[PDB]
Amino acid sequence: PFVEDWDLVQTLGEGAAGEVQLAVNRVTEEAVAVKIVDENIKKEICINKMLNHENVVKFYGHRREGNIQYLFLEYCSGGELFDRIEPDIGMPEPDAQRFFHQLMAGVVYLHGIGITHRDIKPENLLLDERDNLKISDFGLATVFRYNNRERLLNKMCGTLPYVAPELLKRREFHAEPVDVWSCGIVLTAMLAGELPWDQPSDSCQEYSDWKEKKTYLNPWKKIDSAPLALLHKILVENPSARITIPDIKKDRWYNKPLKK
Ligand SMILES: COc1cc2c(cc1Cn1ccnc1)Cc1c-2n[nH]c1-c1ccc(C#N)cc1
Repeated sequence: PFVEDWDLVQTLGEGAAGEVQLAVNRVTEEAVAVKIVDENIKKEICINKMLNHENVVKFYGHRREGNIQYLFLEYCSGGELFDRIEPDIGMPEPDAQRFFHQLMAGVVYLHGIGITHRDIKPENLLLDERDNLKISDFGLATVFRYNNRERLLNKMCGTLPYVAPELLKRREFHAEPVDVWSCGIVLTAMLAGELPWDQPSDSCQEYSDWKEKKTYLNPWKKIDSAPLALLHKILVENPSARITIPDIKKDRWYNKPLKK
């Protein structure tokens, strides 16, 4: 008895849909995160039911109590990756490499089952009790591969400082290079504690400086040559020339043994 009863003990986050609360089981004391949402929710639930990976936030189930949708998801006691990034500093390079390895494992998993996240950012990257990175929030996610047939995307979504330039310049684009680009912006943020530009467009001076290879400027001047050589391959404007994840796994810094 009472094993199905949950107590809402604290607010974890706030969003456009509603709120995220820490729920504790009355009998077992198990902790879960409950997403309270007042077509978009139906797709999020269907995508979440497909997921089963150690670097993806677990989905336990859903319950509709009237007009309110309750999504039962993994509680990650380490919090957001965002709070591990010290403004204008970043974090120790070995910590950033380990989180980047875990982020790649998660993204490889999603792309392998034909899912694109479309909003990778440190706010959506959570940490469990052992600081294992978990990809979260599949509210903007979509199926880009079905019956081994790829479909090109055209919808404008994500967060401007993390979006790939093809999203702003092209009518249609491949899904996988978009997620790779956002992972490169996350890596920049982890190693420099700042985002390189407001958006990836010619009108943006910081973006033009990068295309002109002015790496003597911030945030690039704070980043060591080995991770910076990887960022030069990820943050490539043409998505067809941008490095793919199998080639990121062969990168020199990606395979560099690091210890604080
Ligand atoms: C342990 O600290 C946290 C833990 C967690 C979050 C924020 C904090 C940070 N925090 C602590 C108190 N208020 C905010 C958000 C979250 C946490 N665990 N799980 C989730 C979460 C899970 C799924 C989704 C979705 N979609 C959104 C959030």
